[PDB]
Amino acid sequence: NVLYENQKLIANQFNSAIGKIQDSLSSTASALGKLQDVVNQNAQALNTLVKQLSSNFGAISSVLNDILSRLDKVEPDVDLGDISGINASVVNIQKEIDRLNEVAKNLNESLIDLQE
Amino acid sequence: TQNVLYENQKLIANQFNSAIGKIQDSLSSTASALGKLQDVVNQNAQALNTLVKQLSSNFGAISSVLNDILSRLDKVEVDLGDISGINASVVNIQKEIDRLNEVAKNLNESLIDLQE
Amino acid sequence: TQNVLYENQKLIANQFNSAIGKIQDSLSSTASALGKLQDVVNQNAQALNTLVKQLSSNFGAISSVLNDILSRLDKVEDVDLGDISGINASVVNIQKEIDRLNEVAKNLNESLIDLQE
Ligand SMILES: [Zn+2]
Ligand SMILES: [Zn+2]
Ligand SMILES: [Zn+2]
Ligand SMILES: [Zn+2]
Repeated sequence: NVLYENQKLIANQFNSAIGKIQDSLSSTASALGKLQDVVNQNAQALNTLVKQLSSNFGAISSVLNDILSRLDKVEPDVDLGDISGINASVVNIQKEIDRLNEVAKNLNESLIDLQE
Repeated sequence: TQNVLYENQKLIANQFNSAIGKIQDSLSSTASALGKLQDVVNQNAQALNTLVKQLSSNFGAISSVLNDILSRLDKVEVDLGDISGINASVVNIQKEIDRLNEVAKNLNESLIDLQE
Repeated sequence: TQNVLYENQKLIANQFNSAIGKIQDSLSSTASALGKLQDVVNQNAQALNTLVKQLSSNFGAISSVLNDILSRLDKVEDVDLGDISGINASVVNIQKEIDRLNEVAKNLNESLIDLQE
């Protein structure tokens, strides 16, 4: 009687819910991907900056020690801080992003096609 | 003797409405975490970009002073690396954070009021 | 007819328990990914702050050496530079949201539907 109408309702609601969860999972995956990419770029930008900063300080302290050695001849050593141990680590969540997209596609096999 | 089926329907509906509730909470927490990650990633991107610009300014000022000192020293008796190309990109996932918060609210329309 | 109804109820319960299972796995993977992001964002933020401090130290030492060279050259015959110590990288705290996700992942077990025969 009404039991059948209730079963149709549950199934429809449940299939609606899953559809929305699928969309939510795929958006989560997207958001975690864009974070992964930008976090890693920013890590690499920092690590490139560090290497080029070490290079610049190496060149500066060389020139300064020359100038001080020339002032010695005309009239103790300049040692700048080492900033090459500083490193930005990268993040690897590609496994979790894949898993989210997998479950998003897998949830199609969780839908209800009731017996007419 | 259709009592078992109606009590099963009531169980399914309660369990479902419970589950969706928990998911709605999980979706909101996700959206929150992505929002805080977006804010901090973007602040840290800017901090790096502000550093890089004021570092190019400083090295400019140094190389100027060094060239003046080397000319002075010749009369009594350098070019260093550019890092302005180093730039931290920013992230835009406010679209995906929206879509999570939308689906969290929209799941209220997936809930079940059983008929009787 | 009441056979079809019962078999439909079984189907609904098995699909539902299926779906929830997959979602639990998805919530755990989300929590993982936010955890690894939080750790790496925070390590990067500290690396930048440690770089800023050591850089301000190096520029202090350079401008000191340059001012001495300029005073020597004036005796044979302060001009300083930009402050960066102000620059600071914030840290992120989402351990509350990660905890909640794993909480909800476990709590969904109480939403499942049991062997009724
Ligand atoms: Zn969809
Ligand atoms: Zn000497
Ligand atoms: Zn934001
Ligand atoms: Zn030159």
